[PDB]
Amino acid sequence: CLRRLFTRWGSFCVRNPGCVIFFSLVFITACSSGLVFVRVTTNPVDLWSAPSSQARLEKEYFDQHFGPFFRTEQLIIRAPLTDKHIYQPYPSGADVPFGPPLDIQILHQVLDLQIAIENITASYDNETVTLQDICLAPLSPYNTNCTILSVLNYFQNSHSVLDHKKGDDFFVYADYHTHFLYCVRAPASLNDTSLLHDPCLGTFGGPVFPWLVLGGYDDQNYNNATALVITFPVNNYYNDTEKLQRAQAWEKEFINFVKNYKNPNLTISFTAERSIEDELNRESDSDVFTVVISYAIMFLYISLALGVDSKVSLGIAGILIVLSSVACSLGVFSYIGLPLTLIVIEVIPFLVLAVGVDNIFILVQAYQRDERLQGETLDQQLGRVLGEVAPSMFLSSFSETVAFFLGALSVMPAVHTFSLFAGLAVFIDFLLQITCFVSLLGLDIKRQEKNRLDIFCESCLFRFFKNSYSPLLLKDWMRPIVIAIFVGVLSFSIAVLNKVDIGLDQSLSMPDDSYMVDYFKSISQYLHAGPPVYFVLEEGHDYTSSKGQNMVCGGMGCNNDSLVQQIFNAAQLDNYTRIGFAPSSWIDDYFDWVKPQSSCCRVDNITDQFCNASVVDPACVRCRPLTPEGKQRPQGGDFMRFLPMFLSDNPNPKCGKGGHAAYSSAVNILLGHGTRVGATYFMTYHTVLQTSADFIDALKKARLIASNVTETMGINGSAYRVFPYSVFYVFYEQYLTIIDDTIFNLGVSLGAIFLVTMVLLGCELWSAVIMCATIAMVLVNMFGVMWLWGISLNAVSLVNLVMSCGISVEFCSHITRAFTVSMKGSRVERAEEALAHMGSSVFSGITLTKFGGIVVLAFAKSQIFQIFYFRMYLAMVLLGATHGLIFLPVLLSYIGPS
Ligand SMILES: *[C@@H]1O[C@H](CO)[C@@H](O[C@@H]2O[C@H](CO)[C@@H](O[C@H]3O[C@H](CO)[C@@H](O)[C@H](O)[C@@H]3O)[C@H](O)[C@H]2NC(C)=O)[C@H](O)[C@H]1NC(C)=O
Ligand SMILES: *[C@@H]1O[C@H](CO)[C@@H](O[C@@H]2O[C@H](CO)[C@@H](O[C@H]3O[C@H](CO)[C@@H](O)[C@H](O)[C@@H]3O)[C@H](O)[C@H]2NC(C)=O)[C@H](O)[C@H]1NC(C)=O
Ligand SMILES: *[C@@H]1O[C@H](CO)[C@@H](O[C@@H]2O[C@H](CO)[C@@H](O)[C@H](O)[C@H]2NC(C)=O)[C@H](O)[C@H]1NC(C)=O
Ligand SMILES: *[C@@H]1O[C@H](CO)[C@@H](O)[C@H](O)[C@H]1NC(C)=O
Ligand SMILES: *[C@@H]1O[C@H](CO)[C@@H](O)[C@H](O)[C@H]1NC(C)=O
Ligand SMILES: *[C@@H]1O[C@H](CO)[C@@H](O)[C@H](O)[C@H]1NC(C)=O
Ligand SMILES: *[C@@H]1O[C@H](CO)[C@@H](O)[C@H](O)[C@H]1NC(C)=O
Ligand SMILES: *[C@@H]1O[C@H](CO)[C@@H](O)[C@H](O)[C@H]1NC(C)=O
Ligand SMILES: *[C@@H]1O[C@H](CO)[C@@H](O)[C@H](O)[C@H]1NC(C)=O
Ligand SMILES: *[C@@H]1O[C@H](CO)[C@@H](O)[C@H](O)[C@H]1NC(C)=O
Ligand SMILES: *[C@@H]1O[C@H](CO)[C@@H](O)[C@H](O)[C@H]1NC(C)=O
Repeated sequence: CLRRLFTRWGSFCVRNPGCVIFFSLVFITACSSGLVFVRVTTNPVDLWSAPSSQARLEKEYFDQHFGPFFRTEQLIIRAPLTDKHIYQPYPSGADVPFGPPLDIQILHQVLDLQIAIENITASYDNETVTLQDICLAPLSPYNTNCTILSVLNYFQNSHSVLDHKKGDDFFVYADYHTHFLYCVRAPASLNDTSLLHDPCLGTFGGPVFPWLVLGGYDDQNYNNATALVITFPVNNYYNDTEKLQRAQAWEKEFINFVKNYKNPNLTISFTAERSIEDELNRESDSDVFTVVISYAIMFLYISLALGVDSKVSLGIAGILIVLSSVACSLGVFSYIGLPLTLIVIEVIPFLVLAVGVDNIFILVQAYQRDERLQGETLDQQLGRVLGEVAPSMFLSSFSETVAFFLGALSVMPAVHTFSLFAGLAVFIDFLLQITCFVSLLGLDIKRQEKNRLDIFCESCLFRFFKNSYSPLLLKDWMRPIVIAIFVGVLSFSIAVLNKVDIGLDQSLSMPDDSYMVDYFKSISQYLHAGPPVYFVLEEGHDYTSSKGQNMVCGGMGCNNDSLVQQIFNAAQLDNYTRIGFAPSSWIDDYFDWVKPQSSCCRVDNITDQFCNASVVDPACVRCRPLTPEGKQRPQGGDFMRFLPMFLSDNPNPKCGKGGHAAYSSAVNILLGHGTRVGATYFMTYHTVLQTSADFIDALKKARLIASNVTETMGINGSAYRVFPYSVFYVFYEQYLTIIDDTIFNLGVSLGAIFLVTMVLLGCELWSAVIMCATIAMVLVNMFGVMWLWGISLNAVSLVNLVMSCGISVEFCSHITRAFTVSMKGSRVERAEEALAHMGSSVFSGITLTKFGGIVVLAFAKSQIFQIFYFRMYLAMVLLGATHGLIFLPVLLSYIGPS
């Protein structure tokens, strides 16, 4: 029935093209104003997760816990121009070798670099900002020393303390070797056992553990460390931009300072937590010219290869109609308020250009092959061609729009934002193609009929060769061979289906030969500990009874399966349960603080005030009596009576490290009638983690210790849990269920494609099943290609897969319709008619995107662009072409109905 409205509409547009072009331009500039209005695009690193996800919400809770995770400005450092040197102690019999950067002079130089960074000045708001302004100092205003995890903090970042040398002027009883080999064994002691009782604490960033500062060593022999680590953590507020961009300005200042540091005895490696965003922005800028020149080639082909009489202005007009559809959909979607990811900016114009050029060429070459008959007015020729061809363009474009508009049902944000734009852009494309471009075609027909230079204003060469191609490869000679080869290759891709990869390799996602590739190679080469993991026991636990404490605490007196104990046992088998070390426990150190034996806690005679551990007043008595009931862990109120005193005491040589030092932010204290210990974390670290697989494993198993511990706890219903949080849990959680999301997405596509292209084709089941079955072949073979060229299954590749099928509809759909409706007496005859009539046009929506999908590789060296976008575009152009224009005519010659 569509042929009546299509025909009288073609005659209407041919009649009065002014109304058509004018109105359609009111539409075009109407929607395209939202492009200039909102224009908002999203680039925050939240692009790889949907809100209200598991890891996303857990990130919220940890963002009330200790707030945001700090930004890490790190330096992996080493000395190439020094050798080992051996320490022979006096006089006890043993020997300890010392690695290359363990030489004292190299340590001195590293301290010079460290002090050079310690006062680095950046200017924000025409003001002054140092590292002291942005670093996180735990203690304030007492001891605002910046947290710096370097080995030199064993000597308090001071040369005069590094050059202690107990011993007469011949023998050495204790030098830096000794203090080092004692601190890396008890790095929270304030008194060395021998050397003038030097402290192993630091300019307090904290008790410096040797995994955060030493690398390349072996097996608890820290004395052979081949590369030191200097970690400046800096506060990283998420809900504030003044302080954030302050820290970022200082970070690029740091990056430039390290890029320009002359020291022939050192080989550095560095990273500020703004390095990856800045280096990705830098990365996707070298190949923009190459994309533009690709589009230049494609537009040129569209201008010349249509049909000094040719269709140049026509091709330019169709190009502008496609771009008007793109900017129209972008305009309306920005109007309503929609972020516009870069993936969309890359995938959308290629798609809308392929579909638009396909419909354009179908219509134009549909008129060119057509011969009028006697009294044919332009209404009754171009309305006839429009009624003859428009059902195919409408079938394809409509199935595509309904399969892309339906792709945005999933939760993955990239494919969401993409598929919306895809749907509306293809629909507006078809509308500006059936309304405006028809009245644009009749006018070039008039121009060519009046004989005025078509640049200044039978069946050509290829219809011949298609007519020669069909019978040779459609005879019963070839007819089985095609099913043989395509079913065989299909089975091959089914074989390498389960053996395909997942994730983004860190070093390849960077412009090779940046300052970041060296960092990744040298953290795989040296470092011994990954990003910290915080084990959050949510608010609501007791913490104030022997039962409640035995559920949580570790070591002596507490249960076998408590939180700390389970984290520690999992730290034993660190190469499986990705968790590296024992957990920094707040309650375990609190119990070793209020000890009546260790004089760390003393309260006044009546005033009940905490007594500074260095005080001297005979009125502070025991916080807990040494009565056998007293010399015990504080159950009940006494707990809350002394916990805030612990979370205030700063390090004292007559006591420990104090609670303010490390656990002041690790323990939330809610003053609600009258004191409680809600929402506390236990911190440890995360082994290696040098590939996407490693990250996924760490996520799985850390959450496994989570649910596992929460099981061993007496949970009243499900109130609170014990979840783990690291920096990366939000980004590598898509891969936790990408396959279920792939299967679904593509699946829904092949459903929509199946529904429309079956009801649109006269409720004919077999035409659909054959067509979208061939498209399923396209996608499975596409996964085989993914295996062969080694591309991954992330959000980008999945988006390009959905779009890949949506573009395969443009190959198989037109042929399927052209065969389904025809009155030839044979299956083979209708196959030749369909393939010759439509295949000659479809192979002009192919050659342009191939000749662009060649220059795409030509000048673009970005590994992500060359491996993902180029090889996939190529894969779906060649794969789709060969599956719609080679196999499908054979499968239809076999099972195509009559
Ligand atoms: C990394 O450091 C390890 C520190 O323990 C070290 O083991 C130690 O190796 C030295 C080698 O000089 C042994 O010193 C030995 O020197 C005399 C020289 O004749 C030998 O006869 C003896 O074996 C003597 O022990 C240390 O004794 C040894 N330390 C211990 C506790 O056994 C590793 O060899 C170092 N490895 C690397 C790759 O650097
Ligand atoms: C998990 O893997 C770790 C490395 O991936 C591994 O450390 C490596 O293994 C041991 C240290 O335990 C050292 O191998 C050493 O074995 C004996 C002592 O048991 C000594 O003769 C030598 O020190 C020998 O080299 C490796 O040097 C060490 N590698 C590095 C880079 O430090 C862990 O031990 C593994 N943990 C478990 C629980 O298996
Ligand atoms: C925080 O660090 C500074 C230096 O970074 C410490 O200053 C040192 O003070 C003691 C004197 O009592 C000596 O080690 C040196 O005179 C200083 N060292 C340097 C490098 O200047 C300061 O004491 C630290 N603050 C606390 C509370 O420990
Ligand atoms: C920064 O401070 C250090 C001492 O902490 C000093 O040696 C250096 O000259 C200072 N640099 C600038 C630019 O102020
Ligand atoms: C900052 O302000 C001062 C005077 O207020 C001016 O002299 C200086 O040029 C400003 N800084 C920059 C970078 O323009
Ligand atoms: C601990 O170190 C200090 C140095 O400040 C020293 O005075 C004190 O005697 C040391 N303690 C012991 C028990 O040696
Ligand atoms: C390290 O380099 C400095 C200057 O670059 C030089 O004075 C010193 O001698 C060097 N030390 C070694 C061990 O090469
Ligand atoms: C803790 O001890 C019990 C015996 O009381 C034992 O059965 C259980 O396996 C232990 N837990 C772990 C994690 O080994
Ligand atoms: C502290 O108070 C008690 C009250 O029983 C008193 O006996 C004691 O003398 C007081 N402390 C001093 C140093 O006087
Ligand atoms: C006790 O400690 C605080 C800070 O730790 C310090 O300011 C105070 O002076 C100390 N007590 C005395 C009596 O000095
Ligand atoms: C959790 O794993 C531990 C092994 O460490 C075991 O004691 C406990 O039974 C597990 N929880 C459940 C619900 O199986």
